[PDB]
Amino acid sequence: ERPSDLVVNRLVLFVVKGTATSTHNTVKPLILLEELGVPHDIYVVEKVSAPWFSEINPHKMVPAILDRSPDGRDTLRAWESTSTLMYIADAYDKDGTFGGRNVQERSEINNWLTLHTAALGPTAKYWLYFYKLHPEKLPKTIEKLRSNITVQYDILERRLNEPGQQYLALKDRPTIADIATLPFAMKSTAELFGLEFEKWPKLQEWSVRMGEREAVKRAWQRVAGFGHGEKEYGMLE
Amino acid sequence: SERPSDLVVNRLVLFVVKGTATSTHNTVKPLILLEELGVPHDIYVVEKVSAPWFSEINPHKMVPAILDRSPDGRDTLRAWESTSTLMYIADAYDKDGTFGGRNVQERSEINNWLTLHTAALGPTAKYWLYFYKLHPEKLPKTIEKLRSNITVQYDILERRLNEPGQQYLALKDRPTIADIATLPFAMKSTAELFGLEFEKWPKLQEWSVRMGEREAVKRAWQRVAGFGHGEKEYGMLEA
Ligand SMILES: N[C@@H](CCC(=O)N[C@@H](CS)C(=O)NCC(=O)O)C(=O)O
Ligand SMILES: N[C@@H](CCC(=O)N[C@@H](CS)C(=O)NCC(=O)O)C(=O)O
Repeated sequence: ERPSDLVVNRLVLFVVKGTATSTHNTVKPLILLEELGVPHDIYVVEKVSAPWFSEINPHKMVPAILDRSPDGRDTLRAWESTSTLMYIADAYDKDGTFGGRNVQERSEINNWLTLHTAALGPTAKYWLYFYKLHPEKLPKTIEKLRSNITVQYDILERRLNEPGQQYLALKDRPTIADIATLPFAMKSTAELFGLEFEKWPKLQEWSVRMGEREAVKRAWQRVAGFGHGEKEYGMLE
Repeated sequence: SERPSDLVVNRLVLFVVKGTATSTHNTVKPLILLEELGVPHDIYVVEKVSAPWFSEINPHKMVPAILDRSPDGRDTLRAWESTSTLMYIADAYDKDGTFGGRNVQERSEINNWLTLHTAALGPTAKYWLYFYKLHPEKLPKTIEKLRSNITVQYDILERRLNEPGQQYLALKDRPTIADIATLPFAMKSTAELFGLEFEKWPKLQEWSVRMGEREAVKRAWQRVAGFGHGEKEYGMLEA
């Protein structure tokens, strides 16, 4: 049984209470919702271990999405941050502004999106797990994961040093590849990993360029505040 | 840094390495979809993924990678990361959405189960193999935790395949690029390598056999094992 306040009249983005370490994945779909101006609700999950939530996301994490299918026949779900970006782009990015307009654009977008999904994303998550959450400290494992993060920054830096390559996938504009990468490739996160972000200057310039976008600013503000307003958990007003 | 003499792009070129039990579980993924769709393609066996010319194709310096002609045939494009090679082949060659998804509903579940593999089981399996075989020092506590995380991913797949009529991971009716991406890390041989009893996940085992019975999957496994063991060891294989 779902909570009484969980209804799907539009896209519902599932998040947790905003903290330094709880927002770096949930901010990704929120950035794209803000960029495209998609109507949406915010549901603050008290416990991702709740049986009702595992029916939405079997991996028992945020972000997750419930939405009405375009024909209204089904309730659709998206879970895994990369999948939430793919879903929003499919349903709402009509012109492929962030999803890609043609096979050539999508070939590069999917390369840099998947690189984050498979390499930096999971490496960063395992680094955080062993550094903070694992009952035993395994410094040899932590150091190897930190080393792997620097290799991923090296790859992103190489790409952004190519002539006229202002963004990761396309030269001209940011895509879901850029949105997926940003939260794990910015000064604050680099400092958490114990890295000097200035040692990747084109990657830092790129992170500031993305950070100056109004949709990205709004997304970061809102994800920090969720659960700290008038309502702590459930459907926000 | 100059491309080898025998590297030309007159059609889709799939970059692989010499076939072994632990060198084919990512390269087999695009090869399965190519065989399912009957896409014309060449095979290029890379001797050293560390070679500068190869890093210009895949900056992550791994297989699989693809070079192909653009739709209009005037330009060359690239796909790298196994999940990206599946998304590209589906975009360029699966116009009926048989494996890529025909509508927003289908693609929502395809992308959920494809991304779950790309983010969770795939990278966890890769880290497991790295610490087990490749890392200069054995870290058994790390290896054990990664092995435990694999069993959690198996539990999720088992739950999905226990749902009424859910014959495949994403769609009830047919396999998709989600199923193709998952199969190589969710079959008896790979489970045995991880030191797991695959029988503990009966619906997952039944699914792996159902996928394995497909003629395109049989052709992919037989071919990927042989790359680099034929009359030509490295470079562009003769079709
Ligand atoms: N692979 C997932 C990871 C998401 C993730 O790590 N979410 C955290 C943010 S706090 C979570 O749900 N953790 C809550 C918990 O398990 O306590 C993605 O990229 O979406
Ligand atoms: N995340 C990548 C991983 C691919 C991967 O692990 N590739 C290995 C398989 S052998 C590789 O290229 N190794 C080169 C070598 O050492 O021969 C994907 O899913 O495509």
